[PDB]
Amino acid sequence: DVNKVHLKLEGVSSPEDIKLIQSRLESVEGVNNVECDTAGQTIIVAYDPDVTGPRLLIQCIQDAAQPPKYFNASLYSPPKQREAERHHEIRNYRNQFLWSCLFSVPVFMFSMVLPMISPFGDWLFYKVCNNMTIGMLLRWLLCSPVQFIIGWRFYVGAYHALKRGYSNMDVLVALGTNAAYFYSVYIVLKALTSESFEGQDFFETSAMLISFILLGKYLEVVAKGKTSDALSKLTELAPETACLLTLDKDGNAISETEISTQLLQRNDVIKIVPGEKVPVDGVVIKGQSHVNESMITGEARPIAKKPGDKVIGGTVNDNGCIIVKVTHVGSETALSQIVQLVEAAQLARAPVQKLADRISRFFVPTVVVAAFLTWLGWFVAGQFDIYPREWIPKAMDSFELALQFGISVLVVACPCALGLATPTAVMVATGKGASQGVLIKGGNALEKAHKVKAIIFDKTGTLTVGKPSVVQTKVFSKIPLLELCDLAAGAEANSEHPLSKAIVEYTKKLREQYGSHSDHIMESKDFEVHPGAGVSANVEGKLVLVGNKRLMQEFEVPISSEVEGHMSETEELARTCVLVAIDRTICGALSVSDPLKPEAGRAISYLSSMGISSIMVTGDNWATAKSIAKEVGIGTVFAEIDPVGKAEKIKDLQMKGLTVAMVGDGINDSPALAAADVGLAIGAGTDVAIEAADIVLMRSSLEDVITAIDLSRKTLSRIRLNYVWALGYNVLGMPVAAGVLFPFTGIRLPPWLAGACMAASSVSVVCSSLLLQL
Ligand SMILES: [Mg+2]
Repeated sequence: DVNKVHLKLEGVSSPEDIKLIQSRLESVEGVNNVECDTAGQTIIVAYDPDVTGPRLLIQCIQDAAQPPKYFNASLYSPPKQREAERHHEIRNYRNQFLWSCLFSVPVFMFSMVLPMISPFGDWLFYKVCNNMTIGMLLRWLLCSPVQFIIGWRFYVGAYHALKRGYSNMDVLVALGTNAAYFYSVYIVLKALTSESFEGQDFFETSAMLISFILLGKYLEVVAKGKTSDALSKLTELAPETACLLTLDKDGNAISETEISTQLLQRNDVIKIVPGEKVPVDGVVIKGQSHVNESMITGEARPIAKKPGDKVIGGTVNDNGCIIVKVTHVGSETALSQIVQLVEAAQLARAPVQKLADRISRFFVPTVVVAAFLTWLGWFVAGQFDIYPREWIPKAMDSFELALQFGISVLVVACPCALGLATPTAVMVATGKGASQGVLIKGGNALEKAHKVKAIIFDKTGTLTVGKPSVVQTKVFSKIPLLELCDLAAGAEANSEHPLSKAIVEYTKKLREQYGSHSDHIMESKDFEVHPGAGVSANVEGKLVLVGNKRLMQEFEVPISSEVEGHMSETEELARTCVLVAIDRTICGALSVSDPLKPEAGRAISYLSSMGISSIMVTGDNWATAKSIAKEVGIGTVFAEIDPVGKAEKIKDLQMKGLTVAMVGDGINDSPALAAADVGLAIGAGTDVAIEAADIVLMRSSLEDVITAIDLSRKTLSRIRLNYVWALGYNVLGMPVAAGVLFPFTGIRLPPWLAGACMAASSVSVVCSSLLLQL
């Protein structure tokens, strides 16, 4: 913005308006450079960042607004265009595969079914000049579009492997169509020239290979996962407008209008009405209010801000309008750092080299050498005349038979199920995971999650807490349990702290635990709110004392044994983990804190059983992090870690190998969630964490992590087996294609049971969805 702006005119289609805008901009001094892109109806304005402001430029643009349109100038790009791009890709691949089927299925049918079928089987035998048949010509004409027109991708892939020294899936593995087609053309031409030549064409294999490879590409695009990602959520987290605050106070006149935050500059002021999301980072001039800092800290404790403190863009205040002088804006904001980390992580994942490409790299030389060896062997055997002469078919020589047995190896040795292996395991894995409640967006997660050795958990909503709540209550004030809850609710009647509200819901839970919520309470008078001490309030004229020993002494309440037993670590000194909550008399207290685990302990134990270690990287107090690490069992723990520090930890672990996986809950985790090998998000968390991860967990459960890892392990199994079965019949029929059978048996090669092993291979590439991981 302040550095360079792409002012795209809206509703402008004539160069005269652009020229008027150019003249108006040149009439204003301060812009370093004006790039005049006449073609495109857009203009680039570059100038020194952190001076003046785009508001003057926008006003100058708006001064030229004339009918029939309104001349708006701001950077227009099509947002969430990757969804439409994914639809375009899906339509393109589906229609191309459908066209390949429309040309291949007739070839296969006319080749294999009609010859055996009832009277319409001699229609594709009616001879032409010499021994050219109607069937051969029709198969040629139908298959020719498939080999060439739809094969442009394959030929350009082969030409892209010109001298680079590699054999991808678009090399002879898929170009065996090129050999089969040319051999079939040779057969047809010779039948046109020869007089008996009882032979058959191989047009089936080319069309079938093209169809299966296009199906593999289509299914790969389908199983690639949900449409990339969406960094737009990070920007949506920032406010779109801000209240300009040149209002009354000394050198500030009246302003209250809402101006775009992107248009705000340094040395500006925003007040943020209570209950508003702060636009940009700043330093407060005056004002006391609590903010829900979660972009950096990640927790939900209301941080109190007094005059002279700072503020982080994205949070919401609740205790009044807090005027703030604007600090660093734009690319220097903390949210900007988070965003930049996100796209740096996104444009750093090199796509995994498909095992199909590796095989084809180490399979084409094998096939070519094998075919050449068969050709040489039969050529030698014919030139030295070992095998009987009558073995050769009519009108053929030894060299022709050698060529036949050589090209047979090339035709049979065609993967034709290699591209169908990974897609038709990833799809089934994703479906079964969605059934189990583990939605896995992207197959890349499927292949990279099996080798995960380290996992990194987060604390403020990932492993421990859904929302703060009370645990481990004991009788206090030497009063009945129901009337304990009576005191609790009576004290809560005037306090509205988030911990106090959690006490309200937990008291309601106790009430319904005693059969049902018994009636209601009396109002608490004298809501003094003693600083430091806590809530002191006359409940029906009786003073409840939710607060520490100072509040005990201000009402002259004694001290007892447990008073020094239940805080610090979590349950060591000050009688309640995060609060005090004694009420009027002393007999005990409660244990308001964050929840511990619904299952997390056994999940971590099972993860350690499989060898995957766990590391905790939180952004909370050291004491709580140590407490949780001791409780659940995580050894390594890091506290007060910003998202940048999380990314650095991921980078260090990755540099030590041991492909990592982060389980995230909120804004704090997103940089590491994108920077890890695979991202895990808790469904109960916020939208940005759901978006930034690769394996979102539908139901909030740590056991979903082990389900995902187990699913990835079982899909890395049943995929090497899929590759084995895809190599399978082809590599086992390579000897049959070569000819080692004709010396022993009488059959040379069944024309139908030569290409009709790819169907068996395709059926053998089938996966069952029975996980049962417990
Ligand atoms: Mg958290």
